[PDB]
Amino acid sequence: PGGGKVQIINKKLDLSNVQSKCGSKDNIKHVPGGGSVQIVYKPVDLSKVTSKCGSLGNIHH
Amino acid sequence: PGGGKVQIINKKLDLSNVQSKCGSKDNIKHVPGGGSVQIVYKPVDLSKVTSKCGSLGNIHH
Amino acid sequence: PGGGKVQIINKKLDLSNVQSKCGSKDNIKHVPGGGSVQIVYKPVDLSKVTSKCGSLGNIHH
Repeated sequence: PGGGKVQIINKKLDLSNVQSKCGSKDNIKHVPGGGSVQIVYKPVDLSKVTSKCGSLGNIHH
Repeated sequence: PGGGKVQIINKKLDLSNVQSKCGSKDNIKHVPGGGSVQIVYKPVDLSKVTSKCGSLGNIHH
Repeated sequence: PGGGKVQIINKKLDLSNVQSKCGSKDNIKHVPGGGSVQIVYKPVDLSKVTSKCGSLGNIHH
């Protein structure tokens, strides 16, 4: 079974305001290997995010 | 089984205000590998996100 | 089983404001190896993120 190609030109400029930031929780992702087997068995997200702010954005006074 | 070609030119400029930000929770994603097998068995998302804010956007005084 | 190709030109400029930042929690990711086997069995995320802030963004006087 034939191998494929993945290419990712991820070009990012980030000037954002975030209180709490988490990355992805993807299970199976970017598989160009031919005849390969990926299993994710009973993956669970029970995570808790609590965020409190008075004010968040920019002023530009 | 022939392998495919995946290409992503993700070009992102981010100036946003976000209180709580979480990435994707995709199960199977971008599989160019020919004859490969991807199995996500019983994935569960029970995560809790709580967000509280006084004010969030920009002022531009 | 044929091996594939993965290439990532990650070009990130980051000037953002973040209180709490967590990386990704992806299970299986970027597999160019042909005939390889990846198994993630019962992965669980029980993490607790608590974030409190007075003010978060930029002033730009």
